[PDB]
Amino acid sequence: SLDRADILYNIRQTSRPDVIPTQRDRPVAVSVSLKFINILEVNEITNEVDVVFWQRTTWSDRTLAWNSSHSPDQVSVPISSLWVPDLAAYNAISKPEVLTPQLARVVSDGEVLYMPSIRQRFSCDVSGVDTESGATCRIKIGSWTHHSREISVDPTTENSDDSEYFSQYSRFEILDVTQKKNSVTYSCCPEAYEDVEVSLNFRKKGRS
Amino acid sequence: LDRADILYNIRQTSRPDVIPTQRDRPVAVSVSLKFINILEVNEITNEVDVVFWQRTTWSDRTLAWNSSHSPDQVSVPISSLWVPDLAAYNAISKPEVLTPQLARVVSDGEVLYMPSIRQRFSCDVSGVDTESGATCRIKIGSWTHHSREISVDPTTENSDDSEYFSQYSRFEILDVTQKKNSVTYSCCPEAYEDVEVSLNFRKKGR
Amino acid sequence: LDRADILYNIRQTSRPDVIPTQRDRPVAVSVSLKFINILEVNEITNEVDVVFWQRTTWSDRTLAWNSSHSPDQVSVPISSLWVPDLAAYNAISKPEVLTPQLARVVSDGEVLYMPSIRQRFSCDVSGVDTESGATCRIKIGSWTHHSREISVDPTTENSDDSEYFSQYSRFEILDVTQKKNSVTYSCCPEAYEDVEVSLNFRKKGRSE
Amino acid sequence: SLDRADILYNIRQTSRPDVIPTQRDRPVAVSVSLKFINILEVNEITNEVDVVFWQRTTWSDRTLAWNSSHSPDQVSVPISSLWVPDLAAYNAISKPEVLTPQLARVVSDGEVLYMPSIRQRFSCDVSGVDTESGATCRIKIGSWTHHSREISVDPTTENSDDSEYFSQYSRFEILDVTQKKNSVTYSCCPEAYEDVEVSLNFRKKGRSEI
Amino acid sequence: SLDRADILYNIRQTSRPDVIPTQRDRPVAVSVSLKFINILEVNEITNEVDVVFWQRTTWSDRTLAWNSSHSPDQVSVPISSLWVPDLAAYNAISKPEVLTPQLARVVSDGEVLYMPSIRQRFSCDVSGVDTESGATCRIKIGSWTHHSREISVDPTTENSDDSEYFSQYSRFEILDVTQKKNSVTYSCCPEAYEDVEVSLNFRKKGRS
Ligand SMILES: *[C@@H]1O[C@H](CO)[C@@H](O)[C@H](O)[C@H]1NC(C)=O
Ligand SMILES: *[C@@H]1O[C@H](CO)[C@@H](O)[C@H](O)[C@H]1NC(C)=O
Ligand SMILES: *[C@@H]1O[C@H](CO)[C@@H](O)[C@H](O)[C@H]1NC(C)=O
Ligand SMILES: CN/C(=N\[N+](=O)[O-])NC[C@@H]1CCOC1
Ligand SMILES: CN/C(=N\[N+](=O)[O-])NC[C@@H]1CCOC1
Ligand SMILES: CN/C(=N\[N+](=O)[O-])NC[C@@H]1CCOC1
Ligand SMILES: CN/C(=N\[N+](=O)[O-])NC[C@@H]1CCOC1
Ligand SMILES: CN/C(=N\[N+](=O)[O-])NC[C@@H]1CCOC1
Repeated sequence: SLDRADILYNIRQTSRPDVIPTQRDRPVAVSVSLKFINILEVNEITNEVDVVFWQRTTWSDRTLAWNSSHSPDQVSVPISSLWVPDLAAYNAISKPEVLTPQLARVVSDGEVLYMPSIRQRFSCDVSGVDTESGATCRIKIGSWTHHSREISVDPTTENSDDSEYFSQYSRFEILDVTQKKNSVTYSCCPEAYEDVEVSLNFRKKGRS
Repeated sequence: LDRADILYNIRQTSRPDVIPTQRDRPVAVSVSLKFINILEVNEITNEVDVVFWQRTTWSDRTLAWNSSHSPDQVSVPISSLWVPDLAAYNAISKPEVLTPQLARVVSDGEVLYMPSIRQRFSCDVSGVDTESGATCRIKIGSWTHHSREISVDPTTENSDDSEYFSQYSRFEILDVTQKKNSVTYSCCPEAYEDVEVSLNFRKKGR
Repeated sequence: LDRADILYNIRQTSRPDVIPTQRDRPVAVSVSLKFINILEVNEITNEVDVVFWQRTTWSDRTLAWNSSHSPDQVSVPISSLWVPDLAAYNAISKPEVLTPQLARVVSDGEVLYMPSIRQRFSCDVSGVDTESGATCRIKIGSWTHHSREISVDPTTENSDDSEYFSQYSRFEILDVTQKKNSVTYSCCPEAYEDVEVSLNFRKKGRSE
Repeated sequence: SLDRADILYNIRQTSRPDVIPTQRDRPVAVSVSLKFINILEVNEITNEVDVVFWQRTTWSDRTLAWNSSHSPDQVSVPISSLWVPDLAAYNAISKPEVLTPQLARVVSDGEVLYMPSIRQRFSCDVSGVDTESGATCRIKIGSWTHHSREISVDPTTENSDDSEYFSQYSRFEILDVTQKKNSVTYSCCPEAYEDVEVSLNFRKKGRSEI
Repeated sequence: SLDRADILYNIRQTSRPDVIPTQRDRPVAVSVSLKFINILEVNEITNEVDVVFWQRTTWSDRTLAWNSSHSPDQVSVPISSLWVPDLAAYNAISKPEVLTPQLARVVSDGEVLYMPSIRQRFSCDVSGVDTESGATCRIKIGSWTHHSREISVDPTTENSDDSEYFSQYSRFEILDVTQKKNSVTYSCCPEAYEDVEVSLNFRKKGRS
């Protein structure tokens, strides 16, 4: 009968926080999905928005796996004990303020789930925020230092309901969210960095 | 035993990253907010900036010692202890802990952590300037531990969350009610227990 | 013996996380604020932003060394020492410590810690612009140690008040009075000793 | 049979973050190049600008080298494991806010690439920002403590589009960027500190009108 | 023969960051000199200024010394590896924001040079800032915990241009800077703390 302590100790002994856990020469498949919680500050003049979102991050490290028939199937682990993908929002203009305890969930099969609530300010299109059509703010998120052969990022294919966890008390409302995959290259070099482009279509609530 | 020995033993047997479940039962965390001040309120953005003592209580029996011929209680830095990963679900700033980050550990293994916190929330501020006042609901629960691992309960002390509130604030508290809740997410089957603190307050005067 | 030996010995025998109670008696902490500046005052919100030296004095006999043929006093980083967990009960910001975080330790084990602090409080600012001025009450005591473990006493040596106060502030100090108190909470039986500092101040250069 | 694990372990064992990796007694050649991403806040009165830029930093540390015949030729490494040039913007008036994960890329030969996205406020000439000619804000960046014999700084010859990665959503636009080398000495002492002077010619966007 | 690595290793082994490096029982001679780079914000009413300056700090630690006939005569060292004087600006109302890499320069003889660029806000006389004569803002800087017998502070009097490194783009200009030695004592106690008093004579540009 394994206990939570044994599970953590095993993770510590095999997990290498600064070493990407590539199997063979294949990329690590990171799933990335934003659930928007609040839109706090919007500036149509500067084209800047301040947003709060849960950044659901999923990937696999099979070296962490254990046998969970007669033991817990999942444990909470501080991210300092784990390798974590070096995700960056490419159009952010502030560092991400992580609001929640920095713990990830590891499952007996080796799936890791890290989902911090983040508050961050972005440069994006705020034109039309006070119209019926609303504004569309595009947020690009991907690895900062790992190219397509080392990390691939994919939008999760979950749920669908956009305003599901969104504050009813915000001054804004969400019309639609669409998450699509992209791939930026830099003229310096031949490698491609995969990203997810989250399109946030929102507008001021108005009237009453 | 000397207080040094007690602390050394706590260090050596405490596991800050390991939830101290007895058997297969959840850890019973008691959570109670005592509001001290309301600093900033915005009826338009529905945001409040509040200061509150977050009284947090739970058991870790591995910490226990024999306190017949020794002190029954010590102050311990939380970095030496497992601490529940509580989050305010509708907070829009990180909690600014104002006070020394020490908890109190009793010889039986009861822990009491009560930081003074300043934090900004998204909640209903409509009616803050009326007789009825506004009702701001703050939900607080574990971020990563579900109902089988952590349960949160509003302390059986159902006394005044007032009585500690600044007389010098521009606002007044009408009522505070602390209730248990249990949220689930459509992705998954697990439930996260929370306490929902309903703060009914209003601006002082006309 | 030299300053290096003194520090090494302090490290070996000092226990920063162990309150140095002699017998079962409380540690007698002396607490005294010298106000240096009043920066910002708000009659509407009842908030003040102040800078003050928080003179803190206590005894830790475990620190003691000889000092016939060695220095009688050293500057020691507070991380090497037990330090009382003082908190201002009506503060609304964390104390911003402006000065190097060193205490002074004497060979007998007397400790003097005196950081310059900038901190914001919730207190009575009514009447700040009158002849009588406002009286802002600041309560400071241990956060986790009750009356049997820590006692706090005002050292009121003496009543000079404006002695170190900035001549360049827009406010002036009329009087400071430091008195002892003892708060209890209805949940629980323990009493927490505090010092209540009454700051009587007013805007300079009034009409009457 | 760990591979990237072995690489990192070996870097830890032989890397000295506090030791400048001079080959012989020659200076370390640090290449420094800004790509401007955003201009956030501009004040013609105070002569202050708030800018976001990628600071492409390149140098050689042969102590990091490994043999990559039967292993990966490149890894991402946290900068705390590496010596990193002590670059400062001389006319900055805020600390650099690093926005991106603090990882550098190390190649098996010991070439290092560190490229943080930085947000920082500067004191520079903002006069004329609202004219056709725009303002020219000069940002000076060099080692803080290493003189010309220990660190040399060279502007890369990217020589490309200036507005290439610049936000279309900024209120400002870039007219031209020119990166040139300089070399300042102080009256106290005989040593010279090499820097790069980045001249940002920008202006408020026109009209939107018709 | 010996290399930068050896030099640093030796510094680590023999340096004691928390131990003042007094030779015999004589004070450590700290030289302190401000070069003003910018004046960012001034408030005539509150008597507050926000300034940026290089704080050139010089002292001797002979325990650090090495050979250097067949090796480098100087190295850059992180200050966390060194003892550093606990200097404080006595009339500061913000903590010093250090803008530059926190490295000092150590010479083979044991001379240390630490020169951080600092941005800090002070309480000083801003009266007359908008006149031809300008204001004179006095900044006092000295040890916080080490008295005259342990640390002495002396102005480097390098007879130079004051506005040499000062921003041409500031709204203010410097008329004169004068650095003189002083010595504060407190009524509680007999010990004297040596300081340097930096007198910044400056004024708003233009408007005439
Ligand atoms: C510890 O406590 C138990 C429980 O009452 C008691 O029986 C035992 O004698 C104690 N042991 C000592 C003296 O440490
Ligand atoms: C300390 O100093 C006293 C001074 O007289 C001396 O008697 C003693 O032997 C010294 N050594 C100890 C025990 O600290
Ligand atoms: C430094 O080392 C060299 C070794 O070649 C020696 O000749 C020299 O005298 C040394 N310096 C001193 C003064 O010890
Ligand atoms: C709060 N939301 C949640 N799932 N969801 O929204 O789909 N799971 C809890 C996460 C488990 C690990 O970090 C938090
Ligand atoms: C964003 N630009 C990029 N390359 N470039 O511009 O030439 N690479 C990402 C960097 C690779 C190493 O650190 C981050
Ligand atoms: C100051 N308040 C106090 N009790 N109370 O408020 O009910 N006790 C100290 C707290 C309990 C242990 O951590 C801090
Ligand atoms: C800026 N001034 C400078 N020299 N000077 O002023 O004479 N050197 C850089 C310093 C070298 C040691 O720490 C920083
Ligand atoms: C500045 N004021 C002072 N005494 N006083 O004001 O009564 N002592 C310096 C202290 C020595 C230990 O920490 C600072």
